[PDB]
Amino acid sequence: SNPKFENIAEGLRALLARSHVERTTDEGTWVAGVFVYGGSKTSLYNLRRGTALAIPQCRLTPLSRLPFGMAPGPGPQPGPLRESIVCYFMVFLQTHIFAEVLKDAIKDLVMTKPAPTCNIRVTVCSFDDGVDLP
Amino acid sequence: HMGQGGSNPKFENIAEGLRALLARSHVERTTDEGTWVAGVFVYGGSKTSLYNLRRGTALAIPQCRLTPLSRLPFGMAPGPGPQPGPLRESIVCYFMVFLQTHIFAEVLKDAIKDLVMTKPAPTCNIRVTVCSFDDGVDLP
Ligand SMILES: Cc1onc(NC(=O)CSCC(=O)O)c1Br
Ligand SMILES: O=C(O)c1ccccc1-n1cccc1
Repeated sequence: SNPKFENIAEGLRALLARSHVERTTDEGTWVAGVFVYGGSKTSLYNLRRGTALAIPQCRLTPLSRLPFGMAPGPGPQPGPLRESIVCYFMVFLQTHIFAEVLKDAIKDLVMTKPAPTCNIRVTVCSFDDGVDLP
Repeated sequence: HMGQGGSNPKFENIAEGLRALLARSHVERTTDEGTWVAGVFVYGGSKTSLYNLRRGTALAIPQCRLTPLSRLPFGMAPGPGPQPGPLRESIVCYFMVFLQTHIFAEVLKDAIKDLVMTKPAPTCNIRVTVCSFDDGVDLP
C-alpha cells in the first residue's frame, strides 16, 4: 500500500540480487554498517523505508542531523554540537562484505534519480567492538 | 572551578574529567586532509546520562563534531510495531562523535570508558566503540 517505499525496495532488491554474499553470522553481532546522508530529509526517509523492506537482516536508526565540518578561512570553527540541515541514518549489518554490497547498491540506485535523491552519499563503516543493539 | 553553592553541572564535571584523561595522550587530533574518517559510537545508559556526556565531550574537545542524541533499533527479535522489523526503535539512545584521526578515536573511547566507570548508574552503563568510515563523512 506504500508504492513509493516498495518501488525503492524493488530497485534495491534488483541490484542486490547480483550478489550472494552472507548477510548474517552465527555470532549475530553488529560489526559493520552503511552510513547514508545528504540528499534531503524526505529522500533519505524514503530510502530508509525501502532499505527496511529489501533487507530484513539489517537494522536502521531513525534519521538524525549531521554536525558541520571544518569552515574555510581563519574565522571561527563551528562548535562540536552545532547541527546542520543535512540528515543521515545508519544501517547496522552483521557482515562487512554485505555492507560493501549495500553501499554499492545504494550508490547505483540513487544516481538514476533526479535531485535531490542523486545527492545522497554513502560510506561503509565498521565498529571495532560491535554495537550491542538492545 | 566551583559553581555557586559548591557544585558544578554534571556536563562540566564530565568535561574536566575527560580533559584530565586525554592530557595523558599526546596524539594527533587533526590531519592536513581534514577528513572525518574515524569516530566513537556512544550508547546506552539513559537519555540524561548521554545528554551530559555529549555536552561534556563537546566542551572538552573542540576538534570533534557530534550528532544529536537519537535512538537505536533492536537487535535480534525486535519488539512489536506496524512497520518492518529493521525500523523498530528501542528506548536506548546513542550519539556519534566524528574525528579526523583513528588514534584519537581510540584514546577518546578509552577515556569515555574510564570516566563512566567512576559514575553511578545509569551513567556507568554507557557503552562505546570506535568506528571508522571507509570513504570518510563529508560533513557540511
Ligand atoms: C529527523 C527525522 O526525519 N525523519 C524522521 N523519522 C524517522 O526517522 C522515523 S519516524 C519518527 C519521527 O519522524 O519522529 C526523523 Br526522527
Ligand atoms: O524518494 C526518493 O527520493 C528516492 C530515494 C532513494 C532512492 C530512490 C528514490 N526515488 C526517487 C524517485 C523514485 C525513487
